[PDB]
Amino acid sequence: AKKILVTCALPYANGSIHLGHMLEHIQADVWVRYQRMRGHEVNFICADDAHGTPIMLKAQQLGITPEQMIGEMSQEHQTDFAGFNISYDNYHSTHSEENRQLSELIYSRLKENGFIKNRTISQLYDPEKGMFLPDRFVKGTCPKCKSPDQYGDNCEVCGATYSPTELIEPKSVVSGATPVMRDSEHFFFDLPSFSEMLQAWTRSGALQEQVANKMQEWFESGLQQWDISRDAPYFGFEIPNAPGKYFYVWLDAPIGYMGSFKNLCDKRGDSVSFDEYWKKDSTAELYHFIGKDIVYFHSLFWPAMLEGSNFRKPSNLFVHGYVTVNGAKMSKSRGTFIKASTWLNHFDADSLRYYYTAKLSSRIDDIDLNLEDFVQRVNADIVNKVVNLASRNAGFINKRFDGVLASELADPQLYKTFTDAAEVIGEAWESREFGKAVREIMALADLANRYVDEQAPWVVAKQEGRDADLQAICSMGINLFRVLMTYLKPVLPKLTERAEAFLNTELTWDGIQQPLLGHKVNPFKALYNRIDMRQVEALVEASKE
Amino acid sequence: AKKILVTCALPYANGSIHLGHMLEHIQADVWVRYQRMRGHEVNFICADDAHGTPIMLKAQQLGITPEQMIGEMSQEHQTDFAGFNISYDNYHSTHSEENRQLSELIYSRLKENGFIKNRTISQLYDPEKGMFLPDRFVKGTCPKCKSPDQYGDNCEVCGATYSPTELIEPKSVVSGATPVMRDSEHFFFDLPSFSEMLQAWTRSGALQEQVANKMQEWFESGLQQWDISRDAPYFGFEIPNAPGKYFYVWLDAPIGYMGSFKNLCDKRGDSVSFDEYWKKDSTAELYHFIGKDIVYFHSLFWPAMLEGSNFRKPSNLFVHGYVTVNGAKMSKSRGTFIKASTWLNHFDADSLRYYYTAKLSSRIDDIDLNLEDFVQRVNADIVNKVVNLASRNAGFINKRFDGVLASELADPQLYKTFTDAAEVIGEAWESREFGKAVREIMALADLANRYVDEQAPWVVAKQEGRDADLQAICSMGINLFRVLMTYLKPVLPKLTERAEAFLNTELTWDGIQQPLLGHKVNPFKALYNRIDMRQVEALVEASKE
Ligand code: MET
Ligand code: MET
Ligand SMILES: [Zn+2]
Ligand SMILES: [Zn+2]
Repeated sequence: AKKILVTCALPYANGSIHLGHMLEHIQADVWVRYQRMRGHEVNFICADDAHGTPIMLKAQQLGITPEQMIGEMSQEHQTDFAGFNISYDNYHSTHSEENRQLSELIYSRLKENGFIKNRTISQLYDPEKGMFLPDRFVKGTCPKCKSPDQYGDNCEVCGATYSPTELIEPKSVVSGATPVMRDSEHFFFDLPSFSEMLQAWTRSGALQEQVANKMQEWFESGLQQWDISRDAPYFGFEIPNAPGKYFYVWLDAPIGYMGSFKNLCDKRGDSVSFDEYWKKDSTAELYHFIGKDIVYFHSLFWPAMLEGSNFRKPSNLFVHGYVTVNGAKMSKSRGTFIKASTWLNHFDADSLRYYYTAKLSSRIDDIDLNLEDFVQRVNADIVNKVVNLASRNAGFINKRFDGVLASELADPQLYKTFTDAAEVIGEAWESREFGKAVREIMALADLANRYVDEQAPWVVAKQEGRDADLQAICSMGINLFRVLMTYLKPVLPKLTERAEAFLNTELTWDGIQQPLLGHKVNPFKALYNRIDMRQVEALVEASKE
Repeated sequence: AKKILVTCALPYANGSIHLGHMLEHIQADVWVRYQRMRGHEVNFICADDAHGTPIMLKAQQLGITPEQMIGEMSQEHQTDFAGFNISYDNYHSTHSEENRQLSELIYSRLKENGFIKNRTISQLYDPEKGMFLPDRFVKGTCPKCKSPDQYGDNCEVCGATYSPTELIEPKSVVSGATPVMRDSEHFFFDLPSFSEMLQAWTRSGALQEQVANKMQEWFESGLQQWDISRDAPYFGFEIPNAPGKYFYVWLDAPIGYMGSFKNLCDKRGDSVSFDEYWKKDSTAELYHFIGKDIVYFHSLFWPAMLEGSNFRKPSNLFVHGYVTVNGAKMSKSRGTFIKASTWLNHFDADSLRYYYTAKLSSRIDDIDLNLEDFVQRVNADIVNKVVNLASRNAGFINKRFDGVLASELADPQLYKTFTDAAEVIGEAWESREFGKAVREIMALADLANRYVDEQAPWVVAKQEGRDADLQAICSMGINLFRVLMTYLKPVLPKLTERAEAFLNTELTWDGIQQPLLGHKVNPFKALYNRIDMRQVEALVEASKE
């Protein structure tokens, strides 16, 4: 029924995808896949965030154009996300003509509407390289404890914090020259002019309660004008009419969501859907899945930019917490800082997808990848509860009954119990209460396994003229599997494909109301194998390096 | 992909085909034709129901063998159905060796399995003719109001109902002798032994909800043993080992479905498909299209007979309501009791096929042939919405562009809108929501006609060096027609043939994904003409007689 546009945050082009990213893209993909199952028109959009000083400097160090470097990271990123079956409809780039034209448009509209201010500021500058320095590119000795080689606004030996202008004997991280303070004109977005609009939006009840609470802290501290320009030398979009000035990365980044959607419409030759989704009167829904470190940009600057440039604002923001491994922030030294590519050398995508999904909820809370629990959970739930219903029953059907399932359900009441749960489960996928959905699905799997145990096919199989009873029991367990794999289809796309090939049918949400009767099933290899702690040790060792 | 066996009810051999029959055979044929379009192996089976007392007596009155009479009605019936392009794979007879052998088989299996009981009953008998009389062949004076010449169990002057044994001064309709009560041994099928099986089948959710509800009324009233024998003199199959006893027509009639399929396999030299479709372990589907007056036989007696004789049961029953003309039951006196042969003297088959299809749905509801609406609908939808797309555009292509269609689509987006609707439309044909399918198809036809109107070919045609624009517009309307005629191909077989000859291509469901480009089309007579109320008055007058 509805038209929905969903995004994940745009990953920086200067680093590889890691499990932190993966939590977000998996969360979003499960939700998107469920929405497609319910018949909605869904557009899942992402892109690399490819601008900024860090990127410019990285390319220079490497001796290649920033364009070449971002082109390489974009392919690396898309290869990893494809390996996790993240079902984007379009994956584009913030460094694109669509994003350029939209950034220029929104800025001009903001400026014509009075929201752009000019003010001179003073910042540390490298006279040798000939560039202003962001804080992280200034180093020197801490003014408090006199420890040398400290970077930016804080000291990693005494913990003091200070403006980098307080550093003793400051040095440019780029060239080693001594930086000096230099004036520069900057352009500022007048966020404060949207305060009332944003406060109303905050109290709507749409946003998560935790996000709303955070926003009240930000209004209390006081909204400020936002510096949205950077001087040359920069890798980004040049500001119209302002030679040597560029849009700050964060101004163009969220416009990249629009740019990626415009690109998809344009490649499809679709001249109507861009305005249908982004004009102020849209009836389409717009959702952004993001992490808690970037909520300020998506909940205050972004909606204000859209309002101020006559576009619709987000229908909701869906925020998730950080990932932890073994309970702690990811650690390079313990080998728990794991890239997405490295993960796929050791385990399949489905396992991590399942694990994260079993833990996620509609709140913001850190999600822990406990590696010991990961093995125990995947083996218990996937191999032993869900896939077991197929693996314990298929052999008999294929060997004794020519792959044909019985003509009637052995236990129609039990089947109805399973199809009756569809409403609560789909409501849980829809409300992002993933943990709740998995708990309902696994309680059904426990009932189906109890059913099989109470019928004892391993006993019926060796007894007298009980061929009919065997076929009935085994068909019954295979239909329960059909239903469970339907509920899990958003979570486990490749196991789902294997189950559809076995069952000789695509799984649709409504399809569970018609059990498979007098139906041929195919033989199969092994639908899902067990994993073990040896594999996890290998993963951790590979990541240590 | 699948193997599907479809039937319509077997028409009695003692009456000509009328519009009531035609509603059913058209419904079924549209569904069958759609299933063939999707690549399934389909077997559409029917036959005449040729046994029973009414038939025996009719033949006697006529002075010809019952075999001669049924042979004549069979040809009349097949001629009418062929005139409506009802695409049977086989049209056989209940009076056939295949049906005899199968009836004898099923009865013996039922009897060996304990389902056949013997009981003596008493019935009115004609001592002069020497035959038991069914209720309709007894006449006399109503015991309540004393009105003479009343037939059977009810009085057409005071409305009373009674057993014909209550009639005053009873007379045989056959000879005029006074009937007397006489005993006779009869054979009974033990329906009640299948009650639990039938209740489970009822609650499966397969059957239409309205049918399920009706079945609960029947279980509530209580299933009874079914008298399946008739004494001699009879026109039917004699019961093995029971001289002078015959199977009741209704016992052998549905076995006729099997007999017709066996006949088709045997004529094809196919020794495997009979068992592949009728054995208990079949993976083929079996569907019976029937009317609501015969649901008791198809939903209770039939599946019980098949179970009891070790054959598979129906996959589903598809039930339709009655036909009405001008809102009322068909009336001989108003000339609304219309034979199929008479219809074809006045109108083509396609028109009635379209009209019924636009009204049908997946429920049981009477279908009204409103004659005024019939004219208005066929002219509006067939002539003016669908055929118009071809008739308004072909002339230009043939006269100015040598019958050649443009090398590209003028409006690729609009075309994609049409090919994107294929899923919902095919789902509507498949679910028997015919009315919904036609509504989607006509909404597309409205869009295609709007397209042509917005391009105004009648204006472009008279202007400057706009030959290219004209060819583009006209080719575009002809491709939209291609797509619409594809969706309607199950409904309008002869218009479809005319459209394929014009387009120089067979229409296939997948074929719409490749528009006709740089392609030669042929000239045409007139694809479909308008009809008018004068024709309907003629039809009504002819039927009055
Ligand atoms: C428009 S979302 C940009 C997100 C940013 N690249 C980061 O990874 O935090
Ligand atoms: C096996 S269906 C028989 C139908 C019956 N001849 C009637 O027309 O009602
Ligand atoms: Zn310090
Ligand atoms: Zn009376």
